[PDB]
Amino acid sequence: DKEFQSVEEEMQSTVREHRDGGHAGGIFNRYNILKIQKVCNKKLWERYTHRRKEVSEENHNHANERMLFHGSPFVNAIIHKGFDERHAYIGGMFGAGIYFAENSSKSNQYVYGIGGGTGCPVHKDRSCYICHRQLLFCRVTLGKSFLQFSAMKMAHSPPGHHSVTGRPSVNGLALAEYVIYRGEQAYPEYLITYQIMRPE
Ligand SMILES: O=C(c1cc(Cc2n[nH]c(=O)c3ccccc23)ccc1F)N1CCN(C(=O)C2CC2)CC1
Ligand SMILES: [Zn+2]
Repeated sequence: DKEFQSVEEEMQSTVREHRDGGHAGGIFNRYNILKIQKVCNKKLWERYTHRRKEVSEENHNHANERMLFHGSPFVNAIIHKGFDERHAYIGGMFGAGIYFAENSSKSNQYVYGIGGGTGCPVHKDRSCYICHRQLLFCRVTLGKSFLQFSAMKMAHSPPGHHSVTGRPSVNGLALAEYVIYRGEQAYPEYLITYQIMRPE
């Protein structure tokens, strides 16, 4: 499957060297991709496309849809129930929203919790090369995205906007991040099962 090869390439090619020296997500340059599953949840897809059409109509017939990563210990609840802003990241740089990265390694830092939590459930290792990790590769409707550089605790998107784009800056973000404030503005399209690999 070329669809799956495209997802593996997005995963591999978006890895970056993290400022924390791998404290949160581990030390690696690449992954061992074990499985890529397409999520087909008709109810979630209908909620997503219904919202995507509304946002498109409010944004000059353009949804501004992107494929983005999301790492979380709650990936299995997300696949069944969808992203839920009632469980949004309050402590987040851009307030109470649902957060995504365009770099797979940034999302990998959240797979076991904030700052990688205590790592894998079995070895309590944030850099575990044994335990199988899971990330989501999502369809996200950004619509009219508010470009922001510094911390801005929002409860909802700014007036006239459908999302917030956190752009990198000198005394700010190392890498981009994308925030939606409505769970129906993202669809968890692919569930990726993988391992981070020990460097060569
Ligand atoms: O957006 C968050 C969230 C994000 C984060 C940070 C984060 N988590 N994952 C990322 O991939 C990421 C990428 C760039 C910047 C930050 C992140 C932390 C706690 C959170 F609750 N959600 C929590 C998990 N979600 C749910 O619907 C849970 C299942 C009930 C979706 C929304
Ligand atoms: Zn482990």
